Amino acid sequence: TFLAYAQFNDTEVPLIEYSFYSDESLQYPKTVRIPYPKAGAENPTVKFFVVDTRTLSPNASVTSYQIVPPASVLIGDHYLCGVTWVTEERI
Amino acid sequence: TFLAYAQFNDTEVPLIEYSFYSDESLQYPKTVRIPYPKAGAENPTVKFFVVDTRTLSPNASVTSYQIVPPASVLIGDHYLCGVTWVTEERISLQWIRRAQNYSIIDICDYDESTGRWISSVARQHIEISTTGWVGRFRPAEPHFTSDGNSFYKIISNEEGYKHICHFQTDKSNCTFITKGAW
Ligand SMILES: *[C@@H]1O[C@H](CO)[C@@H](O[C@@H]2O[C@H](CO)[C@@H](O)[C@H](O)[C@H]2NC(C)=O)[C@H](O)[C@H]1NC(C)=O
Ligand SMILES: *[C@@H]1O[C@H](CO)[C@@H](O)[C@H](O)[C@H]1NC(C)=O
Ligand SMILES: *[C@@H]1O[C@H](CO)[C@@H](O)[C@H](O)[C@H]1NC(C)=O
Ligand SMILES: *[C@@H]1O[C@H](CO)[C@@H](O)[C@H](O)[C@H]1NC(C)=O
Ligand SMILES: *[C@@H]1O[C@H](CO)[C@@H](O)[C@H](O)[C@H]1NC(C)=O
Repeated sequence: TFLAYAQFNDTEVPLIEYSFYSDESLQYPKTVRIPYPKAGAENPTVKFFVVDTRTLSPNASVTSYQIVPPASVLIGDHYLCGVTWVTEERI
Repeated sequence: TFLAYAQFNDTEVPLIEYSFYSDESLQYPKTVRIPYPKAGAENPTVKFFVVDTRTLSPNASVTSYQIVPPASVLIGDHYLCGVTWVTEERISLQWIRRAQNYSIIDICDYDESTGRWISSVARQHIEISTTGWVGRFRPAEPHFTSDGNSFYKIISNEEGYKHICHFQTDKSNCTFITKGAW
C-alpha cells in the first residue's frame, strides 16, 4: 500500500576530488567529485517519507507524510539507520 | 471535507497600463499594470483542484486531485464558469469554450479507493446556442436535489424562452417544468 523512502541532501557536504584516467585514448584526465563528509564535516541531512500509493494518478498530487525522529534525536545531527515494516499500518 | 479552488495563470496575458497620480504629495505618477486580455488577445488559463483537507498536517503534503474539462472543451480555449457542490462526493463543474456558444456540465464522483474525482459521458450535459450565446451573460447554474441524482436549470426552450428544465443527473434528456412567452 505504502512506499517508504528516505531523501538525502548533500548540499552542504564538501567534495572529495580525485583523478580518473580511464582508457589510454582519454586525452585529459577526468575529475571525479563525490559529496563525501570527512570527520567533523557537514554531514548530509535526511528526511523520511511514507507514500500512500493508492491515490497515485497522473492528475493527482502525491500523498506522503514525513516522519520526523523523536525530539531527543531531532535536537541535532542525526542518522536514519533502520526501517522495518511491522504491519500495513505500523512502521 | 474537501476544498476546491481554481488556479489562474496570466503569464501570457498582455498588460494594460495607465497612470495613477495618487495623492498630491506623490512626486512621480505610478504606473498601474494589470494582465487584461482584450478581444482576440491571449487569455489566462485555468486549473481546478479538489483538496482533501482531511490529510492536511504540518509534515504532510497536500493531497489534491485535478479535474480537467471534458474533451469537447479541452480541444481549445475555455473558461471554467461554474462550480456547484452536489454532495461530499459529488461536484458539478460547468465549462464553456472561449466561443461561448457551447458549454458543458461535468458531474464528478469521488472514488474512495483512489481519492480521485471521476467523470463520465453519462453525467455530462451539453447546452448550446445556434443563434447566439449560452445564458443571459453566463450559462445558468444547475440546481441539484438533495441526493444529487437530478437537478433543475434554466435553458432556452424550443420557442427561445428561458425556462426551468429538469435533468436526470445521468441522462441527457430534460423536461421543461415551465413554459410561456415570459
Ligand atoms: C537541501 O538543504 C539545503 C540547505 O543545506 C536547502 O537549502 C535551503 O533552502 C531554503 C528554502 O528553499 C532556503 O531558505 C535556504 O536559504 C537554503 N539554505 C542554503 C544555505 O542553501 C535545500 O532546500 C534542501 N533541498 C531539499 C529539496 O530539501
Ligand atoms: C487527467 O486525466 C484525464 C481523464 O479525465 C485526462 O483526459 C487528462 O489528459 C489527464 N491530464 C493529464 C495528462 O495529467
Ligand atoms: C503558467 O503558464 C506558463 C506558460 O504560459 C507555464 O510555463 C507555467 O509553468 C505556468 N505556471 C503554473 C504554475 O502552472
Ligand atoms: C513536524 O516536523 C518538525 C520538524 O521537521 C517538528 O518540529 C514537528 O514536531 C513535527 N510535527 C509533527 C506534525 O509531527
Ligand atoms: C459557435 O461559434 C463558432 C464561431 O463563431 C461557429 O463556428 C459555431 O458553429 C458556433 N456554434 C453554433 C452552435 O452555432
